[PDB]
Amino acid sequence: EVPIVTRAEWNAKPPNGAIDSMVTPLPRAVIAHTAGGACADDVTCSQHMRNLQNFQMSKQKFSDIGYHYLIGGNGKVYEGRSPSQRGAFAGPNNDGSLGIAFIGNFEERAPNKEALDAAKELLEQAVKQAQLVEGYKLLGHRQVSATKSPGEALYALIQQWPNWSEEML
Repeated sequence: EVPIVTRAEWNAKPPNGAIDSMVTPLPRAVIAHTAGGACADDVTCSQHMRNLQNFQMSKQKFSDIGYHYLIGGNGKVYEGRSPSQRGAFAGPNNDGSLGIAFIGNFEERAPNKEALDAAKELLEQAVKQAQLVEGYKLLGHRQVSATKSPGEALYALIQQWPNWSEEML
């Protein structure tokens, strides 16, 4: 199990705009990075969460922060969209996908061990909670969207995780 910093606990805004529904448990999990600054304490990670939500809602015009979960460099998992709400990270490939973004840019260095542990524990938890199917496909963001996300270093790691699938969408 892994604790979740709920939307209220990071002082999220509610969505502004409808979000399409998805049927859980979801067949796929998609690992992204936010590509921005890293965060290393509870104050900055919480602030990065609000800043990302505000940027995506205000500039990208998403209905909400685009991911279901985000993982700070402090090792904490922050709640985004509900798993039964379609994410906004992969356009036509949003369907059936649990989006988990590591906060930071992991092109050249890996996330902190605490963040990686948190992600593995989160996947296990998502399966146990019927958010994610047991026989899930684990994908990097780059396999479903034209992007470098989740960054070379993080992508190399997730390819080694259970259920990583080589499919390119």
